[PDB]
Amino acid sequence: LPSLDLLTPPTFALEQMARLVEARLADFRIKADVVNYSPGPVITRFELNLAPGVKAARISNLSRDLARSLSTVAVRVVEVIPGKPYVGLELPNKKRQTVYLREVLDNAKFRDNPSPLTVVLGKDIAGEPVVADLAKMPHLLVAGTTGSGASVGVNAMILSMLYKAQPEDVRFIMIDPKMLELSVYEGIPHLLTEVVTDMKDAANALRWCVNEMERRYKLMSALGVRNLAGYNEKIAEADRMMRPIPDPYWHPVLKKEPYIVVLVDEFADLMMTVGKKVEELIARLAQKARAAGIHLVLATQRPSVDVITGLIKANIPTRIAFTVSSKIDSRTILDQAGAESLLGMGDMLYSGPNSTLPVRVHGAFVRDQEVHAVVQDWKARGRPQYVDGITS
Repeated sequence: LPSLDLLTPPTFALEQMARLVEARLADFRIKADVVNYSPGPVITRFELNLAPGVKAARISNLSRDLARSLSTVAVRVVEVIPGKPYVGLELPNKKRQTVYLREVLDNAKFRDNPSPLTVVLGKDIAGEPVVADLAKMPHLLVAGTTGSGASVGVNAMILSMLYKAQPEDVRFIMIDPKMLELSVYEGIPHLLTEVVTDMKDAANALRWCVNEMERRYKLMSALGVRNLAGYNEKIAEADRMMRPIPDPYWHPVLKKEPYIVVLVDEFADLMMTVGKKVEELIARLAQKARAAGIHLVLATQRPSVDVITGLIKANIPTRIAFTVSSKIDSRTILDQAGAESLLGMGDMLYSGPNSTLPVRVHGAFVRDQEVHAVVQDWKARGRPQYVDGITS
C-alpha cells in the first residue's frame, strides 16, 4: 500500500585489465588465459582458462597477493562458474553503481511474486534484480562486519514486506536487546508486540512462538491441511460461504492466521548472555516452524564460532554473508571462504539450502530516512493490535 515515491529513483579498460591479470598470474607458476569477461554494476568477472592440472584452489590461496599485484581493494576467485569450465576472477569496477531498493521493488520479479514474505536482495553480478522468498528459506542468518551492509540489508527486507503485506498477511516480533536499530519500526501495525529489549523477554518471545506453532499445527490437522496457506484457503472458503468454521478443540470461530516473522537484531547479544537457552529455542523453531508460517531472521555483526555455533548453523539453512574481515569469519558464516573478498557497502554472498554454490548479490540500498518515511506512512493507517503474553 505505501507509495514507491517515498523512495529515491534510480570495453578498453577491461581488456587492459584482462591483460594485466594474465600478466600477474603468469608472474607466478600460474599460466592462464582470460578467455572472456562480463561487466556488471559493481564488478567485472574475468573468466580464466587454467592450464592442464592447475587447480582452481591455487589462485584462491593467493587472492590477497594477487589483489595487491594490481590496484584493487580485493579480488574474488570463483572456483566454479555455472555452465562454463573456466575459473572466475571478480575485480571491482572503477566507477561503482548504486543499487536502489526502488528499482528492484518496481520490477516484475517482486511485483508478480504472490508471497507476502518476498524480499529484495539486490542485483546479481550482471545487473539482474534478485528477489527471494523468506517463506522458502525458510529461516535466515545475516552476517558481516560493522558497516558492510547487514543493517541496511535487513531494512531492505522489512521494507520489502511493508511494500506488499498488510498486517493480516505478516506480523513481526522484533528483538533488539541492545541499542535502537529496530526501534525505528516502533508503532508499525504489523508488530505483534513492542520491540523486545530485555534479553529475558527475548527467550519468552521465542517460547511463545513455539507454542503458537503447536497451536497452528493442531488446527492444520483438524482441517487436513499441510501449510498455513492451505489453512487460510479453508478459512477463506468458509468466509465466501458464510459458513464459519468453529474451533474444533473448544463461538469461537477460526480466523485467518498471518505469517509471523521473528527478527533478531544482533543475536550475538542474545547468545553472549542467554546462549544455551536461546539456541535451545531457536533449534526447535527452525525445525518445524515453516509449515506453520513462522520464520526466523537472525542478524549479527559479530560472526564468531561462539555466536554462529554448530547448532545454529545446523538449523538455519539459508545464510547471507556481507563483507567480513577474514576467511575464518566467512567459513563460520558460509562454511566456505569468499565473503572476505567482497567490496563492502551491500556486496554479499547468498547461500541457500538447495545448492552448495553461493551467489554474489549487491544488496539494494535504502536510506535511514526512507525507512522513517515508510514507517510513518504505515503508522498513519493505524496502530498495532498487540498480542498479550508473548513477553510474559
